[PDB]
Amino acid sequence: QPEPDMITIFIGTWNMGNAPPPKKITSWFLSKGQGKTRDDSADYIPHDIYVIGTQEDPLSEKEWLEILKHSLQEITSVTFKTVAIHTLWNIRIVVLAKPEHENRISHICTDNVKTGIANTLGNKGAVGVSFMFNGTSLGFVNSHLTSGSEKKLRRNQNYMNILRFLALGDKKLSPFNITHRFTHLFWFGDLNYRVDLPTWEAETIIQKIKQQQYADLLSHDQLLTERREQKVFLHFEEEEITFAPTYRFERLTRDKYAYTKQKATGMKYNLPSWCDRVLWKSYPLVHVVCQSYGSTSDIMTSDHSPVFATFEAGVTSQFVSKNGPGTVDSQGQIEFLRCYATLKTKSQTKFYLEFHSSCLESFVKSQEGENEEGSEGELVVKFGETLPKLKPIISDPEYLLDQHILISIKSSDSDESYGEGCIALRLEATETQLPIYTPLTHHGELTGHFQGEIKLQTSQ
Ligand SMILES: C[C@H]1CN(S(C)(=O)=O)CC[C@H]1N
Repeated sequence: QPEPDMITIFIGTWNMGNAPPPKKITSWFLSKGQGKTRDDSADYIPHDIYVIGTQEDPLSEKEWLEILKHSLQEITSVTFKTVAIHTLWNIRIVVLAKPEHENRISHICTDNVKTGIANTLGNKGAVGVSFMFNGTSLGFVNSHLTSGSEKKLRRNQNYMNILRFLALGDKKLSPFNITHRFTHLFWFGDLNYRVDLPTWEAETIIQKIKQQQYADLLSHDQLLTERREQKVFLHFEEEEITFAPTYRFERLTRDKYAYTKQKATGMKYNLPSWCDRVLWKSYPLVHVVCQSYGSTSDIMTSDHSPVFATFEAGVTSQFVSKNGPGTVDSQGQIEFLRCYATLKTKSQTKFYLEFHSSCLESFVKSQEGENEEGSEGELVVKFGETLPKLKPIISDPEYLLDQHILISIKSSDSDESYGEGCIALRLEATETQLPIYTPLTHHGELTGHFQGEIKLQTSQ
């Protein structure tokens, strides 16, 4: 039985509105309804992994697990294995996988983050799951962010708290937050970003939705506009939205948006909005293709419609050679030429680099770089030709070209990371000087750049 080089992953997000689901929810898992939907000819083909995010979930874990497994069994005739389930208040994540994957999946981690302080601590936050699938690290975040049209800044703050404090993936990757720890990171939930149009335009918005004319609505979607101004979800992707706003519906129909202010809403309008979203971030030059992104039309127990997204994701095998793992392979090396970091920091301390990768036996610390002034104020940290020669555990190009090097630039004074980025070894050539580049971030915000040249030697 050969190891896969591709798997398909189903991501679902549903705010259930504290109501039990209807007896049939198979349309969700089949990516049927509005938007980018899945071909009928694929209906019996199981996804490799199903990741289900719920918000305002009134069910026990046991109750929801039985509905999800019986749903997938009716679709596929496959009895899925429970990889992980984690609940914070009414925010839940379930990960199910095909039984054939049980011994491909390891290093399962779960965590949660509670967002806000006092007033604002008690029901919003995030749950997450990570694991290895063969040689590929996968992370999944289900977040329920702050509600209300006038709280997009709060949502952006909730995002930064979640990516700073959610403890998933390889704890040895100590300078790196969840936005650098995974081959593929999927972040989804009731993110609660709204279509920011005047309240007096509610009926105009509804008109536009009935005409399936989303263009003038999406131009005011707070997640797209905040992303465009680099306020949130920097270096994440989202598929184009071609489905109607998923909030706020009258229950038991999809014929009516319930937008008017009510005691029950705290006297807030809920203009139709794309609250319910799926985004991802994969390492540079790894295959990831969105194959569906849409909403169901036939699940109406909640004031939200379920959202589905499906992805092709590149995966690698658990590589064994005669040499590594458990030693180096003298035939492999990674060299760096003409390298420099450009940092936004106003501070003047010395900096060194750390290189982290599962292709190394352990992380490597460089010598301090030489600080110079950029022509536009910037701090430029020059490494020239001084960076170490990295010794990968396996030299086979079929392994080494699929790997990545995480970089942290750390202060010599404090040993705190000022920026994190990632470099793909999927080079156009080996034994050849090639440009490399990554942006650097810290707490998910842009803090600088790293650029230079790489020279990769493999056993070929
Ligand atoms: C960075 C993405 C998404 N953005 S966006 C919606 O402005 O943030 C446009 C260009 C794309 N490469």
